[PDB]
Parts: sequence; structure tokens; C-alpha cells
Amino acid sequence: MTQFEGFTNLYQVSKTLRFELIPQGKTLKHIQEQGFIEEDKARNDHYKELKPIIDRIYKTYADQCLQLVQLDWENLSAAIDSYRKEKTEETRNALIEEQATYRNAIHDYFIGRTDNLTDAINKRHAEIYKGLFKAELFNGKVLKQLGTVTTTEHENALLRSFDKFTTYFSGFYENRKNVFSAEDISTAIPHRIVQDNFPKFKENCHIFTRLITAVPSLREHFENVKKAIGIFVSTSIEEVFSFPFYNQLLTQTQIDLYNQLLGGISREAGTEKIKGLNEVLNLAIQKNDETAHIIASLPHRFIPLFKQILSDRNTLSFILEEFKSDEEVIQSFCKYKTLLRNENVLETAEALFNELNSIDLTHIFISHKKLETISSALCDHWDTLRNALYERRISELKSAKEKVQRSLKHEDINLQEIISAAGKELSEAFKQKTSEILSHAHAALDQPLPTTLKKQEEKEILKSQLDSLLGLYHLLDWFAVDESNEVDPEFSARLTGIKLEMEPSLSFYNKARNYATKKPYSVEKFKLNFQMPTLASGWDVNKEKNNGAILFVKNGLYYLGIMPKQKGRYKALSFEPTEKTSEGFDKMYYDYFPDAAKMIPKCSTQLKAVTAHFQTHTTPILLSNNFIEPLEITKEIYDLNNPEKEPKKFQTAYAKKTGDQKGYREALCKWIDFTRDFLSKYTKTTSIDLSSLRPSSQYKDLGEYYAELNPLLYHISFQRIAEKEIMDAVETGKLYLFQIYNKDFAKGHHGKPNLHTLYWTGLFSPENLAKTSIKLNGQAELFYRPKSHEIIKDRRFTSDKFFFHVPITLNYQAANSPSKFNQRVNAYLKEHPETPIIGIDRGERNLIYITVIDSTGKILEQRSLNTIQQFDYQKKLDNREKERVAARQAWSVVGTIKDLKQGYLSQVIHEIVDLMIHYQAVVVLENLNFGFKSKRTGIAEKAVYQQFEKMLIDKLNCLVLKDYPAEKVGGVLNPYQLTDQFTSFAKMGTQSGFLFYVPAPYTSKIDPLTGFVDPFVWKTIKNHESRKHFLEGFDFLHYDVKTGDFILHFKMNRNLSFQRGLPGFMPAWDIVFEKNETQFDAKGTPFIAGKRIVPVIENHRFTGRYRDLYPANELIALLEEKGIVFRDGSNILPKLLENDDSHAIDTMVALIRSVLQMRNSNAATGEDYINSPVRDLNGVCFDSRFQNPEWPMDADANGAYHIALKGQLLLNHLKESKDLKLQNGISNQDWLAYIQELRN
RNA sequence: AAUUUCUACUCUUGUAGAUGUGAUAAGUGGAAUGCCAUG
DNA sequence: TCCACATGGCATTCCACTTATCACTAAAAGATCGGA
DNA sequence: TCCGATCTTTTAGTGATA
Repeated sequence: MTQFEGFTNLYQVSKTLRFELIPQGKTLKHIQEQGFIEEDKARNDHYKELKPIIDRIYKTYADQCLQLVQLDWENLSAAIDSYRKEKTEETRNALIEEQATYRNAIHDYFIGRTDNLTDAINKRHAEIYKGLFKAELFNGKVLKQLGTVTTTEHENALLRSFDKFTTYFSGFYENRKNVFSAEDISTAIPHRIVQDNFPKFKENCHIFTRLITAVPSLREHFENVKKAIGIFVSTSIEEVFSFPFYNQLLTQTQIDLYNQLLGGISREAGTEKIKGLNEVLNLAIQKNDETAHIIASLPHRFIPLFKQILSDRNTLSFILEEFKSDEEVIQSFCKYKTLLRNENVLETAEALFNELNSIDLTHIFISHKKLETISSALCDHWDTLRNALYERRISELKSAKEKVQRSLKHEDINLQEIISAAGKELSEAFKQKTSEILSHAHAALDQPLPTTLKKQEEKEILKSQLDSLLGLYHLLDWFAVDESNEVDPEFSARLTGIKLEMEPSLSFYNKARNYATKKPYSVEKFKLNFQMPTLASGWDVNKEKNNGAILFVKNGLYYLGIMPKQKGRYKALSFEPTEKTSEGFDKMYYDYFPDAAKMIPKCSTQLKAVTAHFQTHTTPILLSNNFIEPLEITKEIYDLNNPEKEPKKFQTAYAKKTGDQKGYREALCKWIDFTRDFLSKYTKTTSIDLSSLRPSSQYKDLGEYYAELNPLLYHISFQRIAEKEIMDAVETGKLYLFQIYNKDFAKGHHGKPNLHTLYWTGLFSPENLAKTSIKLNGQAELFYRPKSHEIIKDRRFTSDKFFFHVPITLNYQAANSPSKFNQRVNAYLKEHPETPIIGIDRGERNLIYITVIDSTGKILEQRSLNTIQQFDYQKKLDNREKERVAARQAWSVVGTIKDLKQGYLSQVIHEIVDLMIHYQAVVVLENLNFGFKSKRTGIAEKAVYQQFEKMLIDKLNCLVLKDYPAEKVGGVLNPYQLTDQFTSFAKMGTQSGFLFYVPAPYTSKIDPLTGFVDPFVWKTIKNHESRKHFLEGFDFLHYDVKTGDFILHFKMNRNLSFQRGLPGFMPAWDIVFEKNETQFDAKGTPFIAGKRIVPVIENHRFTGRYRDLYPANELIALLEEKGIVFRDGSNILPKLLENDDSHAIDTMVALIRSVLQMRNSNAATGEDYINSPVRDLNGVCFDSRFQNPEWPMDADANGAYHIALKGQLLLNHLKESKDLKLQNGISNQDWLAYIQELRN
């Protein structure tokens, strides 16, 4: 018996708030005269310049370390193959433990505990490894022991510039700590070595082995192209794709040579490219041979390896040098232009072209690789000139035509034979386009260069000159200048004499593009330190001398106080907590023991003195300092904390590995009494009440006890401080005072406050002071950003500002992570079966469509959110897309989409949470592959497929309603928690709390009245005999005389090869070819019923736009075309199947394909709908154009509805199950069987 | 037509909703340019 | 499979864009600096 | 030239069933 309001305070969530600090008094003067802002700007610049040096040291240690790795890989290969062949759970855990073993084996080289290495280099690697995460990378001691990087004196001075400020690199350290770590982290060296690169190498090895086994005649070829690449010269082409060579494939250079072996060296522009592995695979594919088909059947693509983590990328391919500045590019192109007019190239080209217009053209030839380009630029189609020449060679003569077309691809043609093959329209089009191009070039040379390159117009005119010159170069590359044919030697020589100086314009074009499309520089905020090695890392009153960041509250306003260092020392300035009635600021007092799991052993067991006492003698030791009463450290407690093994005996890892529940329980009990009397005895924690703690033997584990213990030691009090002391503190410069500010703290604000402002007010409301549910955290950052009725546009960028970023944590009383959250949600859904279901369909046309269904599948509300607050976000986002791709092609600025997508997604998120709190329903969302959504966003990033999922998860993880009371469930004190804690999409399961991930196939293309899908696939129906065979499988066809319709009967025990093999429930189908007459909707608008939209096929494997069709009209036109009598209602199929002409059979398969076509779309006028081919058993032929609200209006509403009944299946399967866990998805066959059972 | 920041309006120098920051690393996808074969 | 309408394999720039980790700290301990 | 204050650094380690 649980409630909907019980889903609160499940787990901690961490957020960050941003504010603007307004200076108070003359403190803005005090930071200005002291010169801190420029000092932090130079410090950030120094850090940015020092980062390449320090990870140069990191890369040096890496490539010195993992070069010595030599391991077997057969166990991991067998584990991967076993898990891939049989996808069971225990095989998965075997794969994880093998991957962890190999990760530890790789990491031991960094650690220095590697078995195969001898002891001296082991201790050298260990003591060098001890220095990458301390101050040892700046004193040069690591540089002395590790290989001689030998940073120059400039970088030595740069390292001296960070003297006594190594804690600024502290966040860097935990960054690089993930590089050298083995706990399965995606930003680690051994995770990439084991889990990422090794399966790819195994795949390459296996596909190479089966490709050699299938066809070995290509075996020599790869060795040959290996001699083309000239790398791995001491290795065999079989040995490279063997497992042990992977012991070489760790350094960046070796994987670079592997990827370049797969790709091939690319030389400079103009010359050919050295072919590689995938190149020759594609070339063998494109032969249209039987060998091409068999290599097409197996996979025919080698996969490149991922880059190493911290290393840098090189190549053997040609790299084009980049233009350093805009002045250099405009100056160099001005000299290029002047040297080009000095060579009088334009009149030279005019001379050549009036020569080709006035001499015979049998002695001038055209290269065979440009016939398609000339055909596409000249005529409307690229296949015009090739087919014209092919038919002309036929007419001047089956097999002979094939050798003719084999000769056409590689033999160069003289241009008169093309003129005689084509028409004179080709000649005049050629002459006018040459006129157009040389007039463009003339305008290019006549027009002067722009003065600068800072704005768009100069960029676009320079682009215009460049592609005019380049198009002249392309037009120059049409002719076959080689003396292999009978080209005129003088004209060939002068065409080289123009083309060799037309060649560098292409490289100039690429250089200008590489300089031109750079992102324009923008002013960026940077971190302030205020000459302090640790700024605002904590709020504690002991560290308030060191961190120097405290807060004041003044009659509802909030202030940040910073204590600067006086004369380079820590001036311990304090205040007097006067009585409450005195006017003044209210200082917050912070009492925080950070985390007992790391403070307790550090402050009591992991000291130097206790260890020095305990190695030499075993007697227990009293500890006196920082204690009211000295605490006793016994032998067994230190053995529990330091057991010289990974499983600590109070940790449940020891209980899981061993099974001694009694000893683990007693060890846990003793450890809990030890931490109890330590918290009693310690100076900081002796004033904290600990009475809510249960007896020690009643505690299940360490994590639960820590979760209950943690929010007792977090405390905030408030003490009134005299105002005059604070004003003398700021006026003397001893205190930097700032005011936290946003939009809602202005005096003119009278509406509802922001959600972040609600969190900030809930932080300091006395209810949260009584019981801390939300918590102020440490590590608060300060940033400075330089500058970039009456209404001011972009007023916030007019002046330089100070910004404050502060982390908070909501649901602090709850545990850090939830336990069995999905079990709780399954329990609540099992106790509440009547809950609604919200189908969300994300699309590319209308984007987001919602449908609401009840427990019985009745529609409650359906909506397409193209227009929210009467604003068409879809159309605006589409035109933003159109101008983004237009600006990309025009070398303009590219902008961003994230802001507008975030605004529209915020509107739709508020809508769906409004309906969520109104209906207490669950949402259902289609499971989509990452590759599919990535390709969909690639063809059109108008779709929000992957972006909206993150916003839904983030909003449903921590949910606060602004209109709700604070103390009520859903307010800022008890926020709603309806989804699992977000970890990563890889470990995101099929169900995250109230959200479900349902399979994507077969949701849109389904009749909701009968559950009908198309059981055929039309790709298998290609030949005429296949069409006749499939026409044999139908039962019979009858012409209705009342309504003029056609009824075709079908049983799925026929046409099995032409069926897709998806057996539905209902064993009969009656396809209805309804008469194409005009019906009316609920609005009464006329519309012709049963019409279809079919793409217009141009020729074989060629399709254009789409055209409407009315299947009964052309069908009866077919029957009166052949003279078939059908008004008697006889069996039409045996009457028509005897006619063996292919045109007839093609017509009826076209009509039955069109009536079996479900999704009927027309984007030109924009009608999207479906028209069910099978009549409902109550005699209804469904069209969604009827606009009846009980059924979906359009096809995407239909898809969202079917996703909703898929979720209905999911919760029915939840109800009948007793394990309180969902099934691992559903299959298509069970889904369509279930919906056919429900419908009919 | 204003905002910690973003989106949408202008009745109030504002309104409605959203807003995990910093650091690091990798990957994806576009556009242009070439080399090579295909309809 | 869900989506379709000039291409496939690569190579080099440039751009946005996504995902995946880390902390979300006070005290212990060492380095340093001013005193006799 | 060696001690006592003090400022900077780094450090500590949990979660799953009777």
C-alpha cells in the first residue's frame, strides 16, 4: 500500500546555481588598484600554455610504459566469442571479470607490480608512478628520473610561475587520475586497450581470415599494396592480422600506421592517392563480378582503431600549410592576381577557345573520366551523353554492345564524335558556358581585393573570385592532354602551359577555405582566485581563514564576503556575534564533517604516528591531541582498517568472497562502536547529538550506516553581526563584499520567482535549518567576464561582470544512490492498475506528438506541439536549419541551435510534467539505436531524438512545482523523484522509473481498428514470374455491386516466401478496394476517399517526386482496358491471371502495393494520414481524414497510440508476473499477436 | 523588448517556462576540396 | 528494423554536437619563514 | 644555524541475500 506522494527523498541530486555579484561600496576600487583581475587572466593563460607541456610528460611516461607490454589474448577472445554466441548473464559477468583481469594486468605496468618485468625497473616504474599526482611534476624530480623531456628555460620559468600554487592543478590531477586507472572508466588507457580497441582488432582479424578463406587469390594483392605503403616491412600480411601482433598495437604511432594501412597515404592535391585496404575492397566490390558479389555477401569493410587517450595525432599523408593571418591571405592573393594578369592568361584562354570554335576537333580529345561531369553540367542528366555515344557506337556497327560499353569507360574520345553523337544544342551550350566562365574570370581579375577579412561581404566576394577561378580550372581539366591519342601537340603543349599555372589556384582555394571557416574569437569568462591557492573550497569556520568565502543575509538579500591576504599573509579577522535585535548582517556558521568514510580512517587510523607505533610494537596506543579524552587504538581495529588485502573485513566484499557472516557481522559491530566512540571523543563531533543511531548490531552494512550518519554532522547556524564593523572592514579593504543577484531579486519583480531562486530561498528557510534536506556544498567558483519605456538590447554584455557558480545538493537526508528503485515503481504500478499511459512519439515532421490512453485504451487527449503559446517552433527551427546549411555553403558564420532547441524543449517539458502531475500517469518512449538517431540528426538535426531524452531524465530526476507549497510533497523541501538516477546511456536500462523504453518497429504502420500490418515485402517481388506466383496465392476477388467496391480474400498460409514471416492472430483478411468517392470529415470538408500517394519512378532504380492515385478508378480502367466483365461479381483473379502480358501483372501488383501502403504523406500540400485497406468488422473502412476524436487524427498520433498500447502490454505483463520485474523488452510477433487479440 | 544563462511575448524598467557548473578526454555528424571505379 | 531519395571508399581542413568520468573538503602533513 | 608558527598540499575510502 503505497502512494504517488511517496516518491520523494529517494536519493541525493547535485545541482549548480549561477548568479551575478554586484559590488558593494568601494570594494570595486580595491580590486582595481590591487591588480588581481589581470593577474588571474595571466594565471589562466599560463595554465593553458603549461597544459601541453605537462601532458607531453604524461605522453612520454605512457609511450615509455606500455611499450613493454607482452600478454596473451586468447582468454579474452574466447570470452568475447562465448558472450557473443550466447548472450547469457553469467557469460556477461565472465566477460566483465576477464576484462577487469586484463585491465589490472595492463595497469600493473603503470603500478610497477608486473610479474614479467624484473624488480629494478618495477621499483623504478613504481616510484616514478608515485609522482604524477603530486607536486613532483614541477620540481623536476620526475623529469630527472623519467626519460629526458628536458623542458627549455622558457617552460622552466613557466613552471616557476606557478610556485606554491600547485593546488590550482588539483582538478587537473583527478582528471589525469582517470587516464591511469583500471576501474572501467571510458577516459582510461586500459579501458580503451581492452574493451574498445581489442574487439575491433579481433573483428579485423576474423574478417580478414574469412575473406582469405573465401577467396585467397587476393591474398598476394594486400602484400603488394603493403609494399605500396612501405610500413611493417619486417612483418607478414598474415601476421599483422594475428592476435600476438596486438602486443605491438599500444603506442599511438603503431595504431596510426595501422589506420593508415587501412586507409592509404593521401598525397598532395592533383596527384593520385596511394590505395589502401578498404580502397581495394571497394574497387573489387565495384567490378560487378561474381567475385564482387561473394565479397559483397561477407562484410567488406575494415574498421579503423580509436585514437589513444592522451597522445597526439600524426600522419604520413600530405598536410596543407595554413594561412597565419587575413592580411597575408589578401596580400598573397593580390600578388597572385597581379602575376596572373602579367601572364595575360585570360586573352590566352580566349585565343584557345576561339581556336576550338574555328578548327576541326578530331585532333582534340576529352578525358574519359570527365564525361559524366560534362554530361551533368551540359544536359539535364548525366546519362545523356554516355548513352548517346553508346547508341551511336551501336548504330555504326548483344555481346558487341557490352564490349562497346566496356570500351567507353576508359578510352578517351575526340570531341567531334561527341558533337556528331549529340546535337548542336550541346555545342552552343558549351560555347555559352565557356563565355559565362571567362566573363566571370574577367570580372574576377578586374575587381580589386577587399581591404580586410573581418566581415561577411569581403569573405563572400573573395569566395566568389575563388570559385570562378576554380571553375575555370575544372573546365580546363576536361580535355585529354596526354599523347596516348592523336591530340594536336601544339594545343596540348599550350594547354599544359596554361594548366600548370592554373594548378596553384586550387591549393590557394583550400588554404583560403581552411583560414576562412575558423570560429571567430569571442570574449570568455575566466576563473578568479584572488591570489589564494584555495578559494571557496569549503564554508567551514576553521577553513574560513584559508578559503576566505563566507555569506551574510541582510533583510532578504544575500551577500558574499571574501577575505583577501594582507601583505601576503593570512590576517585572522573575525567579527562579534551581537544580539539579534541589533541592525546588521547575519553571518552563516558552517559545521561540516565532509564524509565519514574518508574522514574517520584518515583522522584516526591512517596517521603516521599510529603506523610507526604499530609496525614496531603491537601494544594499543592512546591518541591525545585534538581530543577531549584520548582515544584508544587497538590492534584489531588497525588490522580491520589495514588487512594487507583488498577486502576489508567490515566491508561486504569480504562477506561476498568468503561467506563468513558471523565474523563479518562482529567486525562490522566493532567498527561501528569504534566510530561511535571516536565521534564521541573527537573535538569537532563531541558537540553533535548522535542519539538517533540504532545499536551497532542492528546495522546491515557500512553504506547504510554512513547514509544515516552523514546528515547529522551537517549544520548551519546564523549569527547577527554588527553592520558598522563590516563597513569598516570593506572601507579599509580588509573585506571584499559582493551582493548575490539575479532577475528575481530586483525591486521591480512581482511575479513568480525562478526555480533556482526557489532553491536558493529554500536553502535559507528555517524549515531546512531545522532538518537539512537540501545542502550548500563546497567548491564554489568565481568567474570574471569582460565586456562584449526605455529598453536596452543586450545590456548584460555591455559591461564586464562577476559571476558566481555554487553547487547544492537536494534530498540530503536520502542516500547517495537509490536501491531497488525500479522494484518500488513496479510495486506501485502493480497496486495501481488504472493509471493512464502517455505515448510520446518524437518525429522529423511534427517532432513531438503526445497521446493519453486509459487502462482500456480509450483516447483521452492527443496533441502535436508544433505550436506552444501560439508560436510555431517547428517552422522557425526549420528556417534556422535552412539558413544554417545555406551559411555553411556560403562560408558564413554557423551559429548554434542549442539555445532555441532548449527553449522549445523547455516548453514541451513543462507541458508533459503539467500533464504528469494532472494525471499521475507513466510515459512510454521508443527505444532507438544510437547509430540510427545519429544518422537521423545528420540528415536533419531538426529532430530532437537524443536531446529530449536527457531533458526528460534531468527534469524527472529532481522535480519541483513552483506553485506548490514548500513543505508539501513536490515543493522545494520534498521534490518529486520519478526516474532512476542517471548514470550513463550505456548502463541505462529498458526502464528508468516511470519511464519505459519500448521497441521502435511496428508502431506507425498499423491499423488501430483491426491490428493489420502488411505481411509482404516488396523487395522479394522483382521478376514477372514472382508477380504471377504471388497472384496465384490469393484466395478470390469479388466485385461488390452495392457500393462498387472490391473484396479480396487472403489466408496467411499462402505466399510464404513473399511473406515476411510475421504470423498474426486472425487467420483471414478481406482487403477492400473502396470506391473513390468524396466523403466529408467531422468539419464537413470534402475529400476523396481511399486515395493513395505513390513516388514517381523515373526509370530503373530512379525515382523522382510522388503523385496521387485512386485505386478503384485505374483498376476498373484496367478491367475495361482488357475487356474483362466484372459487374457480375465473378472471381476476377482466374480471369486475369491467364493474360500473360507483363504490363498487366505490373499494373495489378502496383495497385495492390499502393492499397497495402499505409503511411500516406504529401509534403507539398502537407496532408499526412493513413487509410486502412481492410474494413472493420462493424463495416467501417477507416480513414484518419474523418477527424473523429475517438481515433488518431494523423499517422504520428497513430504511432504514439500504438506505443501507448505497447506500454499497456508492458504493464499487463508487469501485473501477471510475480517477480516485480519487467521483461527484457518485447518482440514484434508477440506484439502484433496481442494487438490482433485485443482488436479482433 | 530587457534575463546567471536560454527560449517566447511586452500590462507593469517587466511576464511565463526551463536552466549541473568547472575541468579533462574521446567519439559522432555535417560542408568544402581532391584521388579512384559505379549506374 | 525504424526512415528514404545523387553514390561509394578514403584523405585534409573547418564547424557544431554528444557522451563519459571526476569533485562538489576539513584536517594531516610537509615546506617555509621569521625569531634568537 | 636551529626552533615554532604558518601557508600550502594531499589525503582519506561505501554501497549487493539469511
